[PDB]
Amino acid sequence: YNLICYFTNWAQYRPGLGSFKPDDINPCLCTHLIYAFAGMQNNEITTIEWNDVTLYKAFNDLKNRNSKLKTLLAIGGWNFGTAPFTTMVSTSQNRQTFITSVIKFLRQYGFDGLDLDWEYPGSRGSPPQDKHLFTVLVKEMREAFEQEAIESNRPRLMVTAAVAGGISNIQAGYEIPELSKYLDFIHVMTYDLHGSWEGYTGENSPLYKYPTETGSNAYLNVDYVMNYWKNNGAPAEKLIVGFPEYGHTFILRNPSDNGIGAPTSGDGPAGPYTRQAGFWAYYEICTFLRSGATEVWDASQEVPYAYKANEWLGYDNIKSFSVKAQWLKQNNFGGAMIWAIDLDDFTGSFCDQGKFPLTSTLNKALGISTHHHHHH
Ligand SMILES: CC(=O)N[C@@H]1[C@@H](O)[C@H](O[C@@H]2O[C@H](CO)[C@@H](O)[C@H](O)[C@H]2NC(C)=O)[C@@H](CO)O[C@H]1O
Ligand SMILES: CC(=O)N[C@@H]1[C@@H](O)[C@H](O[C@@H]2O[C@H](CO)[C@@H](O)[C@H](O)[C@H]2NC(C)=O)[C@@H](CO)O[C@H]1O
Ligand SMILES: [Mg+2]
Repeated sequence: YNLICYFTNWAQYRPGLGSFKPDDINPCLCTHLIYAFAGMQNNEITTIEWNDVTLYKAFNDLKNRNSKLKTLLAIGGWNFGTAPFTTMVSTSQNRQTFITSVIKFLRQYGFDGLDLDWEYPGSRGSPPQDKHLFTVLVKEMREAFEQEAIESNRPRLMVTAAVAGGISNIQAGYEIPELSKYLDFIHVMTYDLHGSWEGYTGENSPLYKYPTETGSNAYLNVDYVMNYWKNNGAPAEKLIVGFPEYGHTFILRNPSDNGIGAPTSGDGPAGPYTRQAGFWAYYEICTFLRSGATEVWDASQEVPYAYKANEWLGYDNIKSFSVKAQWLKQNNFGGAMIWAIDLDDFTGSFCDQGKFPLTSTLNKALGISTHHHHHH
């Protein structure tokens, strides 16, 4: 199994003990590290932070303590939008400009591949032709990477993609059978499945549907999304399940109405380190739990929720990570990806569960480390 861990180049700006840079990563936890994000300018890949070149070196230097570790550079992300991708794929010339720039960039800075994070072809303003043009891009990139391996006499760069977990976006965006022939791995974003945007509480990454859910509400679970990809053309061994190391927050309209689906208002509270409404890192979650929040196991969906006064949190913990890791193994998927390692309790000092409690859970369940060949 693979354990793919995203690192974010803006975590460095978080205050106090929230600040996270590549040297804070345990090089042995994951099989692949993905650096989020590069940008694009004039159809060419580019850095975005003033110190990205320094961070790239620190990131790829982690391989000096793990001979099997591979790194990838992710381009795009949610906040990148779609227009630069639409322009870049619109012509063969723009695609070749981009592909050529990617090859030079990855080889110069020490990356083993590119993770395409266009959110999403065919949606959020991207026009319908982009569904097929995304496949064209990925095919041309895979073939260019194959040719560069021949020409440089090196193992070829990998091409992966982070892909939508919402069914409407999947249908509008991806020619799944053709894409799956060319991508090395498909990182399915099986999270952000519920949140304050809906106006009621729900879980961020439930494994299964809630018992009353029907129709399109019943798409909003890991099981359905992963099987949607599998049964529409993607091989299970290329499919990677998304695991969030954060939760979504809500304000209950009435503190006494605190189950799944209870009405909420506004965008949800922000945490002191991540400073974004509706979102708490796992280490921020532990601070909330320890202060007396009521904890509930959502048994049908295999995830926890918690609430205190009018604050409600849908999240993941060691138990839910364990259940979902068992599930992905028993369904023959290729492994797990985590968004993001800088949101785990990396110092071990917020949750009293050891360093990297969530990431370590997956490392153990997926057989990533050890193979010590004796009783443990
Ligand atoms: C691979 C992946 O998860 N890509 C998306 C991420 O971009 C997104 O994280 C958000 O990234 C923004 C840049 O696009 C940052 O500004 C923001 O702080 C960060 N976190 C958020 C929005 O909560 C993740 C989050 O689930 O999901 C994907 O959409
Ligand atoms: C299943 C599905 O498509 N859910 C959508 C959510 O992804 C989306 O939330 C946003 O997700 C982005 C992509 O990961 C994050 O970067 C972004 O922070 C997050 N927005 C908020 C407020 O948390 C929501 C809202 O746009 O829509 C759902 O339909
Ligand atoms: Mg068929």
